[PDB]
Amino acid sequence: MLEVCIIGFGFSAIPLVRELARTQTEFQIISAESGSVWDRLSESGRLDFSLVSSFQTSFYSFDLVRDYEKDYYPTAKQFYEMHERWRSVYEEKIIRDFVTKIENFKDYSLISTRSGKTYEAKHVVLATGFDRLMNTFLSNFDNHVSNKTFVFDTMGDSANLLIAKLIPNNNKIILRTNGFTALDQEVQVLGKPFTLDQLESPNFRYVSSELYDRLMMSPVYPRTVNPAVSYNQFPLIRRDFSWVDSKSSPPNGLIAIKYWPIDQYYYHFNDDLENYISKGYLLNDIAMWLHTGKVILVPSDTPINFDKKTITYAGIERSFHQYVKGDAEQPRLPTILINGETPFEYLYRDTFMGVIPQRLNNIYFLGYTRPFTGGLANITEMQSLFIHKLITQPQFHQKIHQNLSKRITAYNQHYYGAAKPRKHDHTVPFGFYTEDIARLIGIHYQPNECRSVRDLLFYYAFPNNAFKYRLKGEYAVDGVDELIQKVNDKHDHYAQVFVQALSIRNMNSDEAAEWDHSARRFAFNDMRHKEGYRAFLDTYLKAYRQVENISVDDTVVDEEWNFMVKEACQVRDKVAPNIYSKDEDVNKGIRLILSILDSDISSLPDSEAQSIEFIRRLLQPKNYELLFIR
Ligand SMILES: Cc1cc2nc3c(=O)[nH]c(=O)nc-3n(C[C@H](O)[C@H](O)[C@H](O)COP(=O)(O)OP(=O)(O)OC[C@H]3O[C@@H](n4cnc5c(N)ncnc54)[C@H](O)[C@@H]3O)c2cc1C
Ligand SMILES: N[C@@H](Cc1c[nH]c2ccccc12)C(=O)O
Ligand SMILES: N[C@@H](Cc1c[nH]c2ccccc12)C(=O)O
Repeated sequence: MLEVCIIGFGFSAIPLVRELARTQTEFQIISAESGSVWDRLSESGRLDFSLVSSFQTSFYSFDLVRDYEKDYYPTAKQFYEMHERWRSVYEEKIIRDFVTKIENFKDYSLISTRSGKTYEAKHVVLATGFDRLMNTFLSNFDNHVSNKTFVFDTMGDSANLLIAKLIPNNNKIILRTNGFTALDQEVQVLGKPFTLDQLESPNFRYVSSELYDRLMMSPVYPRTVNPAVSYNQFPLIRRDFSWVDSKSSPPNGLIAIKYWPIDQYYYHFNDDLENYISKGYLLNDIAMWLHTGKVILVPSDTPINFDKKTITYAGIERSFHQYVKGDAEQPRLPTILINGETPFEYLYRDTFMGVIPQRLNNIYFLGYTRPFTGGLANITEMQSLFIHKLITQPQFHQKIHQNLSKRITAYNQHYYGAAKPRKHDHTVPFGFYTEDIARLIGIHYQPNECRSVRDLLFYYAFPNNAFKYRLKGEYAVDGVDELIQKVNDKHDHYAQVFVQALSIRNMNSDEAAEWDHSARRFAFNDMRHKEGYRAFLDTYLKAYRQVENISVDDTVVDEEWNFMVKEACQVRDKVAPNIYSKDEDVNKGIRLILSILDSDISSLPDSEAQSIEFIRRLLQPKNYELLFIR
């Protein structure tokens, strides 16, 4: 009887296959001849874009230990080349066929295929990814479209990439949406670049709910009155968050687009622009699009005629070339039959950690948990360890399964509360999920085992990337010691992030929101850093057109668009003329922290002074309990 069948092999399955090979666990992979969207994109020469996620969060530990030198955003080409390199390693273990049906029995499954070949396996892992409406726009994308009006009903990373590609052809862009959360993918800390995933310090949730809520939520929830922030200048960007019924923030189910702010884009790419564009570094600054009117927001119920293909806004009846109905992702699951008869019904919340379904025996889901920020790699690497342990260690399998239903209820209570299921329930803060799995497996760190201030920075401020949990113990990867060292040396041991928590520990939510926006450049959607880059934008558009052999007349003036922008930007044309604690507090804080790096915590003196009380309390956080684990 085959011990393990893995169904689907692209990106998610890679770390699990690595661990099964290491422990010489008998396994077979079944994966479609057709491959993935990355194959559609490769074949048709449209791997001409870049990830919305950092190298550190997007490649697996066992690659980073070799290949990490600096933080950067990988290209689509680099991500695909890495899939292909791992496929080549394991191709002999891959049967090229398509699973049509799985019949699940008490201790095995029967797997049916398009060819007709059937397989029996004790343990079955699904790593088949998602179907996505929007993939055709990307894979079949036509750039000879010019001066046309596009209407999007949803903002997501796919819409943002499409928009990035349309705008340089003077395509006009209308978003008819119920608001969206956009976040600069790279930010300044005292004029050094940090990818946003570097600044989440998620284990601060263990100090308290309320404290972590203040570290994180002012850029998302409409909390500051600062007229510089995109959600004040363009309030149609705001959302109905009335659904949120959890003290865990950011909540499970929050999705965000990560985008290049034009100032950071300029800093990286100004000096070899055309070459950086051809590599896939595309300017996708939605905030700059709103600023410049290249995109407009209209209310969610701005009526439109689908027969005449018209949107009417103010007094112009705008004909549109295309309505984009907005991305929805659904797992590519074959039919699964409970005791080989009753269709399994898939729902994220009814699975433990997005991995273990109820009423199935020895079936696991790998790659169906989506990270709020950072790459999928963080999520699938930890899921792969979790699955590997469940398959290979009956003691662990029994420990998790014995109370599976209670664990799932306690997880759902903690992260969703009373909210009804939503299509984005599968979206999680990466540094809660990785930590959650680490504590289930037992490869977590204990806060009480911190000895020095250096140790508290590593526990609380060092990002919860999967490789954090592969330094020592059961899943240790060779070279993680040197990788952690490089990362720490290049980011001042995450002292800046740590002193953010020190600065706001005494503030209420309104005070922390004001302080967040008191910077010369606050982290996200700072509309003061847009006007200065108008000339660079024109250089960018001409560089984009040069790389993609486009010609269009800006001497040709779409006078109708110019008119609808005015109407859309009315709140902005009032709010912006009304336009630095954080910078100074962080500057002072870092100096203090970097000065006591190697000081013993437990022995730090009594009697700032209460910032020492606080630092000593970090050995005994009071919100450490997670009832789906204990
Ligand atoms: C446009 C785009 C951009 C993305 N950008 C990023 C990014 O910036 N950062 C990031 O971290 N992630 C990104 N992702 C998400 C994620 O990394 C990809 O979706 C990735 O391909 C997921 O890998 P996977 O292995 O889960 O699924 P896939 O890569 O889709 O591989 C699954 C494989 O299973 C096969 N298969 C499916 N069903 C069956 C079956 N029944 N039988 C046999 N074989 C089957 C498929 O043919 C496929 O080859 C992006 C996704 C898309 C679409
Ligand atoms: N804590 C950092 C970074 C940050 C806040 N909210 C976020 C949401 C997602 C990612 C990063 C962040 C800050 O206050 O600026
Ligand atoms: N185009 C993809 C992007 C994506 C999916 N999952 C991700 C995880 C991390 C980063 C990007 C993604 C989508 O939004 O459907």
